Amino acid sequence: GTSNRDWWPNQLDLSILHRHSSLSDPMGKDFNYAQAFEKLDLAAVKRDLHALMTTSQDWWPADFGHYGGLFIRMAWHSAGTYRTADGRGGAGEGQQRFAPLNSWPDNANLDKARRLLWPIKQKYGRAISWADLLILTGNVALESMGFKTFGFAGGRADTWEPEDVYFGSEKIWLELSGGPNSRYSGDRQLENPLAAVQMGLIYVNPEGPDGNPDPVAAARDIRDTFARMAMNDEETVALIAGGHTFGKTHGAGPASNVGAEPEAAGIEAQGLGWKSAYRTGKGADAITSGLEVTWTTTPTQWSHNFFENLFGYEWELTKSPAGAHQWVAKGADAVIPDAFDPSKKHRPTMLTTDLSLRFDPAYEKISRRFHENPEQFADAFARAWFKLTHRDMGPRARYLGPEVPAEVLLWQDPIPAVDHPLIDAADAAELKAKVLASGLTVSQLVSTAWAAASTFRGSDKRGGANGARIRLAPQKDWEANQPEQLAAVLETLEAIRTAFNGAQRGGKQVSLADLIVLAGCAGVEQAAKNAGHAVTVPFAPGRADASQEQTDVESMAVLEPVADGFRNYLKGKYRVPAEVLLVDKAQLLTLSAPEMTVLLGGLRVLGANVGQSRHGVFTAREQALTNDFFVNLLDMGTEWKPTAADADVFEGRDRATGELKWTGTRVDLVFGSHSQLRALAEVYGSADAQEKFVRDFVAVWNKVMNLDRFDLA
Amino acid sequence: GTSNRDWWPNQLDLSILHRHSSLSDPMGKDFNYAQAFEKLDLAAVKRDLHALMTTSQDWWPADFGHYGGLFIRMAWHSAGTYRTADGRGGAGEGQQRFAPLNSWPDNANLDKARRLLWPIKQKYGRAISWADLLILTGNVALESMGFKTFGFAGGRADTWEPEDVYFGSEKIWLELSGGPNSRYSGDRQLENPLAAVQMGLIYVNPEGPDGNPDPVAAARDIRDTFARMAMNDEETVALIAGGHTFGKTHGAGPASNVGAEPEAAGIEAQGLGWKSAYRTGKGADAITSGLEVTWTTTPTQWSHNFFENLFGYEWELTKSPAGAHQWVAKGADAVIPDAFDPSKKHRPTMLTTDLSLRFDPAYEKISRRFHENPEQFADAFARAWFKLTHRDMGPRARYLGPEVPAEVLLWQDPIPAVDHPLIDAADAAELKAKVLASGLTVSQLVSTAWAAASTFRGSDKRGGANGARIRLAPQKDWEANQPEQLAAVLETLEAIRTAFNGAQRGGKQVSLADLIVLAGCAGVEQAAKNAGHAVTVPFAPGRADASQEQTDVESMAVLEPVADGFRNYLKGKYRVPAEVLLVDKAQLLTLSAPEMTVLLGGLRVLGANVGQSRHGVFTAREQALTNDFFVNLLDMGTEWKPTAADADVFEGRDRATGELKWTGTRVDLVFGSHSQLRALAEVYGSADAQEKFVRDFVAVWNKVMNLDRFDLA
Ligand code: HEM
Ligand code: HEM
Ligand code: NA
Ligand code: NA
Repeated sequence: GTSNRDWWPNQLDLSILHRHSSLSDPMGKDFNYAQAFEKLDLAAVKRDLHALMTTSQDWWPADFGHYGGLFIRMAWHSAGTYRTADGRGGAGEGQQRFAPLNSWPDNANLDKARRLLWPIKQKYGRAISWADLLILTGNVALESMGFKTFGFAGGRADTWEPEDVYFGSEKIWLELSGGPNSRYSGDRQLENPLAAVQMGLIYVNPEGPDGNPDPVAAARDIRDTFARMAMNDEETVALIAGGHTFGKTHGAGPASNVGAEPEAAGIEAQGLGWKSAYRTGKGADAITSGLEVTWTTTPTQWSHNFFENLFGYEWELTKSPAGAHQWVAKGADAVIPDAFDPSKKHRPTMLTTDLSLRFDPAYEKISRRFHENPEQFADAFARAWFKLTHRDMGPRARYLGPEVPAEVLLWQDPIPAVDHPLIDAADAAELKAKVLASGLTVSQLVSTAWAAASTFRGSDKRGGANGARIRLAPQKDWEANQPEQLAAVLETLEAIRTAFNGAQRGGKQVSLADLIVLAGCAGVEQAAKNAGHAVTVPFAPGRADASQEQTDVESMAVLEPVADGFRNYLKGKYRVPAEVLLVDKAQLLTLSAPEMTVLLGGLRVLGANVGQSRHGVFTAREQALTNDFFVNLLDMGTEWKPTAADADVFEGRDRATGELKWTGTRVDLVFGSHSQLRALAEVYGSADAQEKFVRDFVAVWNKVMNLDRFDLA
Repeated sequence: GTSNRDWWPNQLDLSILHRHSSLSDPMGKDFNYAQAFEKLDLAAVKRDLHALMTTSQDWWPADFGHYGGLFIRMAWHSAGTYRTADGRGGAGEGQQRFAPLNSWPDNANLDKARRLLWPIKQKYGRAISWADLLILTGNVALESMGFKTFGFAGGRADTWEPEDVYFGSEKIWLELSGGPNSRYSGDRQLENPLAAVQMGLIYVNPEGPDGNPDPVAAARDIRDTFARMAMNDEETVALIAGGHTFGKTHGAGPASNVGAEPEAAGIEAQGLGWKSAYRTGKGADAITSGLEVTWTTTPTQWSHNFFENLFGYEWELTKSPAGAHQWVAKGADAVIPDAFDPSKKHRPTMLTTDLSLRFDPAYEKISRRFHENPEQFADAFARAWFKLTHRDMGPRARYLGPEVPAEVLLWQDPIPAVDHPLIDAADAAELKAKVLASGLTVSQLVSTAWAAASTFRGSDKRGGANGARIRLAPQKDWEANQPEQLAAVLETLEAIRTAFNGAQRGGKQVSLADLIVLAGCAGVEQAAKNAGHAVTVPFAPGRADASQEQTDVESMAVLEPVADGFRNYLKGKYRVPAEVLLVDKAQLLTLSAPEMTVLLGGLRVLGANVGQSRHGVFTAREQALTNDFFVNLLDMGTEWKPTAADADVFEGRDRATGELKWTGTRVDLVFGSHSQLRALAEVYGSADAQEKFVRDFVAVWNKVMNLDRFDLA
């Protein structure tokens, strides 16, 4: 059946904005996962998980009689899809159970792991999500095998369809670099937002870069991809050596024995895949990666044997029984147990990427320190495992249950507790009057609150106006934020704040974070007034102001908007057309297509464009809240053509006279071109739509101002 | 960006069940189109339309100073996508304005027609939908040019994204038959559910079959395609000759001058397409089809000049200026006016498909009668134009406004008015108890109500339990409906109904249509009781019973379920896998994926399967409403394999012992295979889900019972 995608493969896809509708969700519209989890008997779940560890099923027998290693890998792959560039991937939505991740080569036989968990899932039902369960199982595997974890939070609600994520353009699984859709260019530069070296891998190739078994060059890939997953050298060493303290890899015969991945398997396979024709196809005969490595002398117990082995032997390149490059210890005795036959032992072995931890000079120093100070290794791995598994959960206010660590960690972008009375409605009215009397314009107030709030992204729940980080490095310096204008606004707001706070008794005080948002609201109110309309913009206080020391500057860089169509801003020239970037941004903001439409048309007329560009400002009453953008965009009296100087800027001329009326970008004009966007624009550009426009604009404005407000949610 | 569709192109697509979410809809949740339309000043809209007809715009100048022909073609194409096989297409959702239809070759330059209507759309806003306005505009065109229409109903609510429709498997626009994705097989047999001869055409090729200019062979294609749009020979002749009384075709130069269709055009084209490099690119120079024919001496006035010309001349094969086959009148004078140059006239011309109306012997008889009796032609055309434009609107209860024709037409599947008091809640309780006391079983009651209600399809809003047509030909004899069992159930219900109605005073009576549904409700309540759960199933009375004489048996054929996975039924063997047919059925029933899942699992355990097949009946307490289907399907203790006899039937055996536990079809096992459906099955197969399962099953049951209840809308 030929589809619109087939006929017009490069047309914009809006369906990403209408994912996760109430239609596809089996739960009632009022289901609240947090409330269900809070009633879960977490202790009981953990007891059942402990029991499961050594309850081997014949259809996928447990290595060494303990599923712990398999489950640690499962949990680490759940979390390991995360990219700091967009916040997408990670463990937080349980996406390992849907396409494409359920069938990525690097997730081979994790289908078995998840199936082993169905009886527990079934038993506890909606009170524990798959997403939480995959991580909790990892934790319990560690604890069962003697490693004390740093903690655990619940609260990852399940999702019910695949996430729309760009994982790369290759059309061949595991394609090596330099192909027609290469994710690499130049001196091994990985394209943003990707954080893996090949299509269908979690981070790097365990044989080495493009299969070349060089630990030194593999280290480079490890460092780059782990950095793109928010991990530094210490965390990376701790995680790799920590993980590979447990379990084994599987490569007992040739890979050609392994059949279809789960999404390709027959219906009789009932959601499992990679059925293997090699011997028994499982257990002692398992084939997963094609490597056959067991790292330690006690693969089911926490030990310090990983670094003892790494440093205590010299290593020789060899091949697994499937033909994959791996390393064996020169001159070693057979000291490593077999997973199934107590009569068999094996020499120590390592992956190319394990050797990276010794042969990369920077890793070597950390690895040696961990070898010499095993308590440092244990603590670092515990902290890194918690970060790995929680990095996409967002503010600590979302963390649920009795095992949440009290310690506040920098990567959580912490916000101080509020310890004082909040401003009330009378106060908010007084502050808005003061803001409007200061001389700050509608454009300034709306621009600043937009800049503050629109850093949020729902993918990892980072960003937003809480914290007033717009006043700190690096947000205060971002070009999209108009640093000089922003400075002048914040100076004026801080003076208002100081005078208000100085007049209070009790401990009542307003945060700058709140005032920035309230001042935005006043701008929108004033804009509606300018247009002859009474309007009320909702405002909820309770934001607090974070410090610079609570704000990791390098982590914050990934939130910089290098494209924000809502301010008609593009920092540079990208391969991806700007209207595609607009929809991407709308998706991060959690906006539907109607919300995106209404919001952008209003921001244009309120003066939110970077640099006060006239592009898309289709009104003769700037700073008045009207539906002018839509009415003028859709006027057939105007003809549009790209400029000679710049094909991405368009001029709108009177069709009869040739007179220039407007200019616009791709982001502006897509609303008059895309057949679904234009249908939305028509609703807002109709003669009966002014009040609808205002009300819908206020609603979406408020939505954006509240995106990070999990203290209320 | 590589997508799941790329990796696994043959996997089932559920996204067709989650269209039309509240996310994509710009109107509020409470918007009611009928409420808006009923307050429209329809007379004012018509006056504006009338003025438009002769108000030429320079960007698309009106032929003969009158846009009437253009708008008639627009409205005919809006309606002309309709297929009776599945009810998809038609004018009822205004899909002409979205992909792919907005960019089909046969819809070339209707983008201009719709753009001409934006000022009126804009003026009246939400009170008239695009869907309604396209049809109204065609009516006003006809009226303005002296043709009396049969009437008009409003009430087609706008939609906001493209409909999922299979329009064929060709990968090239207009591909001639016999290609690798040919829609023809055998002796020119067009594949169901298609109703056009080439990809991107409305019905047939105006040059002749695959371009061969033979009117006799063209007539075969006309008859076949029009029949597949629910039009018989008289209607077809009336419509083609009626339409081609007006306006002209456009083929003033070569088609290579014409550029990208709208979905492929540049952003600056602002939603229009087919920009032409030929001379002025419009008006006298227009190119649309490539044909250049003007049918009558007064293209802007109703006349009987089409048949005067068709029969008064002999015709010679010639070529348009674009090189298309068309026909000119031998020996004729220049009597046809030019569209722009009042000093030029032209000889009469015809399409190959126009000549079909004279050279096909059956058409010729009707054409001659219309020629000799043009009042008969006008009436037939009026009636057919109404049918064409309303055929997908559903029951007459949906028809809005002051111009609805009072005459009830057989094709409307009419339901008699109710002229008596309805049964109340107590009455319904009495009747449910009487039904259960009769000895009718849960299986009989559920199966019967399912059979009655589940003929509905939301594509054209035909079918459903209203009418009690299950008791009439042909429904009573459909194999899916188990004719002998059905007869015994209906006999028993009719005796209940007789006794109840005989005992009433005051005119109160219950219809059989209502009692069939109420009886099914009693079955579902009893099944819940059998499971240890007391529930009340909602029931709304007010259905009426239609007669055989009010039922077109030939038209009702297309509603026969030849695949109904909800009864594990497949009438024959199809190319399309049965699970794809299940999702198609769910889409026609308007079900989400969760709704489909719940409904199927409950039906299985209630005994709804045709023939009492055990396939999918994964319970040892049949006729109790439990979640056994899901618990048992998802039990990893059971292993599934296709049978030797039939690859589409699977045995489920104990994994340890080999003992046979169950059998199932593809429809059953897809819920344990597809990763999204399995995630749904898990929710309902969880230990906490009994109450949820019952409640959601009752809800979706009631939804299905009420699908055709537009009297309650
Ligand atoms: C450079 C980074 C990494 C690479 C290249 C890598 C590679 C692999 C490979 C190829 C396997 C074998 C899969 C199989 O055949 O069954 C594996 C196993 C495993 N990995 Fe890693 N890994 C990495 C990082 C990590 C991290 C960060 C963790 C956890 C903190 C982890 C924990 C494990 C565990 C526990 C197993 C054993 C699975 C079992 O016993 O079934 N790995 N890894
Ligand atoms: C066998 C069925 C039919 C064939 C093959 C056919 C073919 C065509 C073609 C090729 C055009 C020219 C498009 C262009 O170049 O502008 C056209 C125009 C038109 N058709 Fe038909 N048609 C059919 C049936 C009908 C029906 C059922 C109606 C309405 C009842 C209709 C009304 C019109 C009108 C009014 C025009 C003139 C458009 C104008 O003035 O711009 N057609 N037809
Ligand atoms: Na994420
Ligand atoms: Na339809």
